[PDB]
Amino acid sequence: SVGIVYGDQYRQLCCSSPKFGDRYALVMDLINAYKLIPELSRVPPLQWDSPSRMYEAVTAFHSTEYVDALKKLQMLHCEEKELTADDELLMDSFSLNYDCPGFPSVFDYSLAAVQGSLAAASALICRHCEVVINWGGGWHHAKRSEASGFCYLNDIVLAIHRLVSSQTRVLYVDLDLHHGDGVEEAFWYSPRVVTFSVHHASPGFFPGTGTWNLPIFLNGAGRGRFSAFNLPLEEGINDLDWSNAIGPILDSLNIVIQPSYVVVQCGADCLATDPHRIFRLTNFYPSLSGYLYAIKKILSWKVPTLILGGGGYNFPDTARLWTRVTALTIEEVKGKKMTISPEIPEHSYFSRYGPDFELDIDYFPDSIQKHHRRILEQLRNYADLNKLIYDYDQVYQLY
Ligand SMILES: COc1ccc(C(=O)NO)cc1NC(=O)c1cccc2c1oc1ccccc12
Ligand SMILES: [K+]
Ligand SMILES: [K+]
Ligand SMILES: [Zn+2]
Repeated sequence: SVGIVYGDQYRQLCCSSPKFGDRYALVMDLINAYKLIPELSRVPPLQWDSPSRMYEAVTAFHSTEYVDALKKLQMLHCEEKELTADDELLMDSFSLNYDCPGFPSVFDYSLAAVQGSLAAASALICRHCEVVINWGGGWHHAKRSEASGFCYLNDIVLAIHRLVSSQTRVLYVDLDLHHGDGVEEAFWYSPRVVTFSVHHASPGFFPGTGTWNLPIFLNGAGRGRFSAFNLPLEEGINDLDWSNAIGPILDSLNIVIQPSYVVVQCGADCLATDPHRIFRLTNFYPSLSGYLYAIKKILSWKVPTLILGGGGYNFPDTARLWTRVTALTIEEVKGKKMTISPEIPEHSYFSRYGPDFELDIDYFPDSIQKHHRRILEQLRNYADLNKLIYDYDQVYQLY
């Protein structure tokens, strides 16, 4: 079955942040308005037996002192008094400032995403679900002891850690507009978790990594050498060119790695209508949405898959995309046609989809060959280092 993470308190917490507001409510209510919820298995967020057990789970990646600081930041923001100078310095030492500010629910908000993605991994591990969706997760920038890019706790790293510890190999695919640096870093030294981010990169663009570093392309270290893959793309790319750019890479990674699990971050900020206005992807499902192309390809592998959210700052259009991803996942996994009306159905958030109230977003639509050569060589290097068996020419012919 296809699972999806939600719940009443989960929804409230996922809607409690200043940056993402009620986006999660729009997403889930649009899925509900399209009558998809009866087709999906509800996966409840993980809850713990004690504070100690919760800390044990979160500090499988994050440092104790960072988790302590994140909890204190929440406590301080539930009081009226300003922070002391010492507490400002403490928060600064963990980058709990600027684009990762405090707010009254910052710890509960960030922990909720972890609860959802851990429960999603568990539902895959016990084979209750073949795919699980968590549109409240995907916070790929958070580091062991540092908040980054409004990511406070890295739910992805923790879910992947649960999957590998369940030989197990995980393929991580990051479709967000931004480089998946936190996940890449967490598994930099591990050959068992292969990470692949496609993203925009350019001078001064956040977070700065996932591209040439004379410049060299770093790709992992130690026994994780060659295990971190990146495809940086110039601005303006459309559905077809993005699809042709990542399609052969995805198929090649699946053939060589033969993953036990796939984890996909599906940040919606590549949409042409995202306020970043960098890429020109759509949610169209006949030009075919690059997102839907990638998800369909990944699901064709019949590997247990975790699908996560991430960025996406046009909330109605993020809901438009992720509703289409959710329907596609049902169709591909269950073989059951999901007919989705081109008009937004009436529901509590209907007014957010004006003026036209349609499901399609409102949009009128060499370098990559060099990257393909580089990535194919890295994959050969990864397979050689890890003594993996594979037909080099069947993979080469994909490109
Ligand atoms: C450092 O920035 C990021 C780092 C990481 C990510 C990300 O998605 N990671 O995967 C995103 C940004 N910046 C923005 O989200 C942003 C970008 C443009 C406009 C807005 C933005 O937020 C807004 C909130 C309210 C109103 C407007 C906006
Ligand atoms: K990405
Ligand atoms: K790795
Ligand atoms: Zn992003």
